[PDB]
Amino acid sequence: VVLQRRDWENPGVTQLNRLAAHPPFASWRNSEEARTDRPSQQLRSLNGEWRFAWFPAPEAVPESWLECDLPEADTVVVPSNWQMHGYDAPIYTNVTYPITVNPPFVPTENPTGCYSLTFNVDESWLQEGQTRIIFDGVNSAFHLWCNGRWVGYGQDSRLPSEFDLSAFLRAGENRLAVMVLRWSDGSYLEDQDMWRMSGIFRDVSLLHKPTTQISDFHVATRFNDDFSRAVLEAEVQMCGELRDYLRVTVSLWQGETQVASGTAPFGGEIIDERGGYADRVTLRLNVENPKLWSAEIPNLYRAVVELHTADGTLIEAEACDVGFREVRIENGLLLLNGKPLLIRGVNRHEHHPLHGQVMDEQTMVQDILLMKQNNFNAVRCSHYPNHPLWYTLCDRYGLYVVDEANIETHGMVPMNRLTDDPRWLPAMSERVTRMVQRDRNHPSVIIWSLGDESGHGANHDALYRWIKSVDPSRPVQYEGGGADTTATDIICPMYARVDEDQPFPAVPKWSIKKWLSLPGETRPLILCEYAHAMGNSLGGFAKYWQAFRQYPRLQGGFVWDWVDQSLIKYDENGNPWSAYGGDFGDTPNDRQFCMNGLVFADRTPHPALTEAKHQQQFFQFRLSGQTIEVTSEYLFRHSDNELLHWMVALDGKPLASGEVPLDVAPQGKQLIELPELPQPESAGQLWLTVRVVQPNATAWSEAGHISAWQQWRLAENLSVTLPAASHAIPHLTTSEMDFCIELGNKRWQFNRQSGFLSQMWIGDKKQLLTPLRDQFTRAPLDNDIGVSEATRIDPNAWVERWKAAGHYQAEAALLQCTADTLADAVLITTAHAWQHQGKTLFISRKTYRIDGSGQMAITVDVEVASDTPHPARIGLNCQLAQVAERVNWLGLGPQENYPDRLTAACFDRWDLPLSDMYTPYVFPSENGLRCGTRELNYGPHQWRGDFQFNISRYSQQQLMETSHRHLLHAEEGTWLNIDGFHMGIGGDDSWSPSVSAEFQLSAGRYHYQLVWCQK
Amino acid sequence: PNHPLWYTLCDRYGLYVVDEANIETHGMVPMNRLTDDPRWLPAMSERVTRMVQRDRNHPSVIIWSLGDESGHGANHDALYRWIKSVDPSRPVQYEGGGADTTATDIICPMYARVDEDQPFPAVPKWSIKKWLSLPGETRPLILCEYAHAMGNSLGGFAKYWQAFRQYPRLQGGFVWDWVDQSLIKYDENGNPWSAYGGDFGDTPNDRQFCM
Amino acid sequence: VVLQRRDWENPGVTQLNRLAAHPPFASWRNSEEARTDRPSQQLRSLNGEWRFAWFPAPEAVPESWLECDLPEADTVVVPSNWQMHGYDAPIYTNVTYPITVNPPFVPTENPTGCYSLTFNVDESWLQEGQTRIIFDGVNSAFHLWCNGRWVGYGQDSRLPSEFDLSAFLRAGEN
Ligand SMILES: CC(C)S[C@@H]1O[C@H](CO)[C@H](O)[C@H](O)[C@H]1O
Ligand SMILES: CC(C)S[C@@H]1O[C@H](CO)[C@H](O)[C@H](O)[C@H]1O
Ligand SMILES: [Mg+2]
Ligand SMILES: [Mg+2]
Ligand SMILES: [Mg+2]
Ligand code: NA
Ligand code: NA
Ligand code: NA
Ligand code: NA
Ligand code: NA
Repeated sequence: VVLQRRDWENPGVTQLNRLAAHPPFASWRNSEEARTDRPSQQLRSLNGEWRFAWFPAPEAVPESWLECDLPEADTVVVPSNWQMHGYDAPIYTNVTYPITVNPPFVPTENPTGCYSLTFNVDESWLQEGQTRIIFDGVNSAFHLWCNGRWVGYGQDSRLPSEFDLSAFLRAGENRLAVMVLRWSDGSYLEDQDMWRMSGIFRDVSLLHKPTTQISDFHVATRFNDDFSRAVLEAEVQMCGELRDYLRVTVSLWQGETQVASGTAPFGGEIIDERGGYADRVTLRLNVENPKLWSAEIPNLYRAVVELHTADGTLIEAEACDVGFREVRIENGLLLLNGKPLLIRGVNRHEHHPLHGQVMDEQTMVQDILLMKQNNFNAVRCSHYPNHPLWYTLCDRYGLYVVDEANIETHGMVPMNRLTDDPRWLPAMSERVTRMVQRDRNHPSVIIWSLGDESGHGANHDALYRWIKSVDPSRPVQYEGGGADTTATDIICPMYARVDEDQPFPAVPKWSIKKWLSLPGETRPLILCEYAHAMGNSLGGFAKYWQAFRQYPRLQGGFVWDWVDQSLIKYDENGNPWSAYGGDFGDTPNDRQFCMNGLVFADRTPHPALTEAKHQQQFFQFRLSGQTIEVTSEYLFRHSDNELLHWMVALDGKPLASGEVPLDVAPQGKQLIELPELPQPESAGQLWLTVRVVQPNATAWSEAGHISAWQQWRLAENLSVTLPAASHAIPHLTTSEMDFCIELGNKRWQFNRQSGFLSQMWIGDKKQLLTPLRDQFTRAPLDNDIGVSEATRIDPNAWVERWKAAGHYQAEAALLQCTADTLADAVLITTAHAWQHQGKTLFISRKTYRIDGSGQMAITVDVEVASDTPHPARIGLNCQLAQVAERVNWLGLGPQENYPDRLTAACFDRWDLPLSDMYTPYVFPSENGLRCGTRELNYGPHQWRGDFQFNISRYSQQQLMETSHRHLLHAEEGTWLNIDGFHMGIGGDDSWSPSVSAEFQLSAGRYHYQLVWCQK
Repeated sequence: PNHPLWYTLCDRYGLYVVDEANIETHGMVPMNRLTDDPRWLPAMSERVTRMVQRDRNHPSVIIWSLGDESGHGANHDALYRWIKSVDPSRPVQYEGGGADTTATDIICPMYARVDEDQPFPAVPKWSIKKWLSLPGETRPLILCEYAHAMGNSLGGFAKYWQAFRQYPRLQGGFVWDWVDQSLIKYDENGNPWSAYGGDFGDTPNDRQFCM
Repeated sequence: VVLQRRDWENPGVTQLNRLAAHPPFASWRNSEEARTDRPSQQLRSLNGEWRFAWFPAPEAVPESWLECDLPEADTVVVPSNWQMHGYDAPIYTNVTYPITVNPPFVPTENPTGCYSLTFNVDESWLQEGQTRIIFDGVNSAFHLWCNGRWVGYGQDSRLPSEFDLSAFLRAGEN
């Protein structure tokens, strides 16, 4: 009947013989074990070495497999995705379905994974009670056999599927056979923007329950107006024979102290004309002055639910962590424990570069520590229920969670084709209902989400109301169909900009500030997705946070996203490298769009992470005279693990410093008076830097952790002293092809045909490998490119506008190149025009003044045609002959920063190895810029002025021609790009131009000056 | 849902119709055991949605009903909202779980009395006059069933109509019911007679309660 | 598959291969006929004399019935309730379920009505278009075969169940 019914092509069949969903069970038979959350003898892991065989279609699986192991099969670790073992290719596609859109049908060629296990079952498990098997995650559908006999079927890749094996098992040795289909009717609701994989990728376990058992339990906490009193309400359901002697005790523990306890027989209150639930009981416990749960202080109690006889014989105990907190929306504000939240959120997919979509405790803990260390307090489970341990860790470490149903139909046309179709309501309903049934007792879950990018259909409205009816304790959100539909309590747009409207027909993305005040609108706004962190991105991040802080009903958002979905591949030499879409032969694919993270797949931070940390700081600062004002944005805690370090420096030279403990009440202010600082010995700018340091280690951070910082300019003393007049005069030598200038052991050469400095000598060693030339382009960022491809041009993308205008191929044409000998200097004057097919794009006019001190002063004046697309940069570049170890600069750093992403950077004296001056984005682009730089040092060279720079072994050309970082080769010498001006990087999204007007180079005329010397 | 011709005739002759989904779980303990169970939501959804899909163009249909005597469960709320979303042109009513739940636009009790309260726990049947003015209550009241016309009955019928006429928000009701459910049997002489519960050897049965 | 799956004891299966519900259709090929609500040549009644046999359970139904009329069957009027023809007793109960309350299961003794019809289909219906069968009311669940081949399954006694027969029908007798 199995191959004949084809249940994986029927949205009316999502399971067969599957047990009801429920909160995490362990069936403890000792109450103390339940309290302490120790392992349970009744819950066994079936994880480890299994048997696996791959087949092209279910029709190709031999019947012998049901009863006997296939000799050709391999021994593989489970949980796993079989693409990660190389059995077939993972596919990266974004919107377009990885299969033909023909609901409910999938392809006849349907990769089929045949898993099997031979394992022991102890006799005690079969004499009495119930033995069930739990598959936490199977992608995407499966049939189950036990000892050759058919058990059942399950769909939904992201929630547990449980089956009763009581009648199927024998004492001693048993064999499970699992046939896992890659594609099913379930796949139509699983079109998330991620790698498409398959297999048994979450834990497998056996659970023993007594016949008379706790089958469900719900925990609720309600409060008085000031949260000084709480009632814990626990509804408990049983299965088995009802008996007068049966009791439930719910006890609440704070550590080893029992705080409250309730005991009752079964039999609920009257519900309707037919009575009540005889198989249910509700316990109500009073808690005075409850310690409240939040992301700031994740206070937890332990609830123990004991099923027992009147006389005190335990039948079984279940348990959970309890966080006392109230989530509600009032007067248009999302409140936690009566206070308005500011969501410092991030979207997080379950991704490992080696193990695919299999999650482990270590990786989960790594992510949480990094999140909190970078001032995140919230996470969205994009876009499916997570591995059950995730919620446990969010409960205990303290993160707000949006729990999201595994429903995404992005690739449908229109997007709501299935979600507005009542035929798909049953499949949809199970993805929502079984999520709520599983996760409703986790305090970390504060908001339910109906899924992602599935338009808005009537099925959403029905399921929205279902959740509101079953769980009034949490708001329900959903972005589909324009982010403010009748199926959402929160306006939750994706990539809506701060000030700029994007008025798409039917689904406009209004300016978030404007959206709040639309006629009739009263809801809070929290972006489900914003600041698309794809490659060199997060430009304009500060603009969001300024708006979040100014507007009460702008309550933050979730960054897209946490971790690059790159996968490890190996080259001919067995060296690992990071791969994206298309690198596995997968086609169609969406290339590097799988990498949008604040961190690399191995959890190394992108530069953007520090900008997020700084903007999401919990302390705000103002300076007035000698007074620093510190304001706390904590809602609940006092600053009892914080001290303020202050430092004053003159152009990087430390002048004074000190510490002051912070004592700020939540949302309070502290004034700190700086001591009178002695005036500087010399000329320059004084800078004040403050840092908030955490003296003590926490559960989530080490001692000395810096949580916040800020900088101000103090007094500036402008240099008025003239440099000592030298007695030497540079000597000009002229040929037909060159102007040469000599001073001591120094020599400069200007090519009279090109009009550029072609060479410089110190002693008689060449300093340049490539002449010093103007540069108006950059190796395009992911944001510059957008969705543009060679086969499908998007003429609107910045890269295509520059290409079509001829920016990348425009050649310098010399207009003027003269030399004059002065009193104590040689003056070279040049003029160039960059042209494309008769059109002059840019004009550059320069003077180079070389004096008797050996300093070369370069003055640059650029004109940009008003009708050419604004250029990516206005600067100079050259390839230096020198390769030096260190890069030393006075400017913004230490990390990579761009004009619209530099708030996190501090002005100071920085010194890094050359390799740190390059950011290894997996898709190579312009990278490693540092802005606001007044002095740059590299080997013998020093440049002074007010510029942006990057410096590395890779030319802009190589960066733009190479599609993977592992294929980059260090070039001879060092490429230096020194810009007077550089365009913003953008990132509000990565599929339309997102660089704000104020960060585009539109001024028409530009001026900058540089001094080049040897030190 | 009725035979399709019924709606054609109500359209043409002129009767207001309440179209009711084929869902009644009266015998469950408690009455909402299935309708509050998410696993029965798919079966229930089809009985509601396929009714609306079939009958939504009939002018005679003025109100949708979610079924009858199935308590009040979360499945009712889900389906209430589905209809409200798909067809804003008709109010949705449903009596289960106390006749004034979040799954009904109309207070629609059965056998609520005019002046006399019947304060059953959980699901009281208030005096219809008193029900209207309960704190916070603003909805119209139309009994889905009243005046149980079993045998020699309809005593006090005039008391309903006096109240309907006096109170604007008391907008009437549906008598229970139109036609005796008796079946013809034949005796030894071949003579026809009217039969009720039990007369076909059917047991357990509810005797003359079908009339 | 039919007896093995027991679709009538699974609330997750309420139909198989059933077409989407819709308002009353007649597929007129003339606008004036549609306007006047006059009969449509494309909508045919199958009401009348059918073949019928009663069984105490679906397990008691012989395989031969799928492809050949059972000689012991009677000719009865359809639409009908088979209790009104005297094949078993009608049951009057108010609140208490007529069956043991044990969801999703029903009694193993489950009265089964086997209906059949031999009919002709107009030639032009086989060459082009779509031919569907509509059952306006079947109490309480049913499987459908056409010319020995299984078509689908349906529940809900009070709404139409419709099935595409286009791939099942033949020239002449069906
Ligand atoms: C490219 C847009 C049309 S869709 C856009 O794609 C992004 C790519 O990372 C993300 O998946 C977003 O969730 C989605 O809105
Ligand atoms: C007998 C009551 C407890 S239930 C009562 O039974 C009546 C009998 O005609 C009707 O069926 C009503 O709808 C029902 O409420
Ligand atoms: Mg299916
Ligand atoms: Mg998507
Ligand atoms: Mg069924
Ligand atoms: Na705000
Ligand atoms: Na992506
Ligand atoms: Na590149
Ligand atoms: Na009235
Ligand atoms: Na009756």
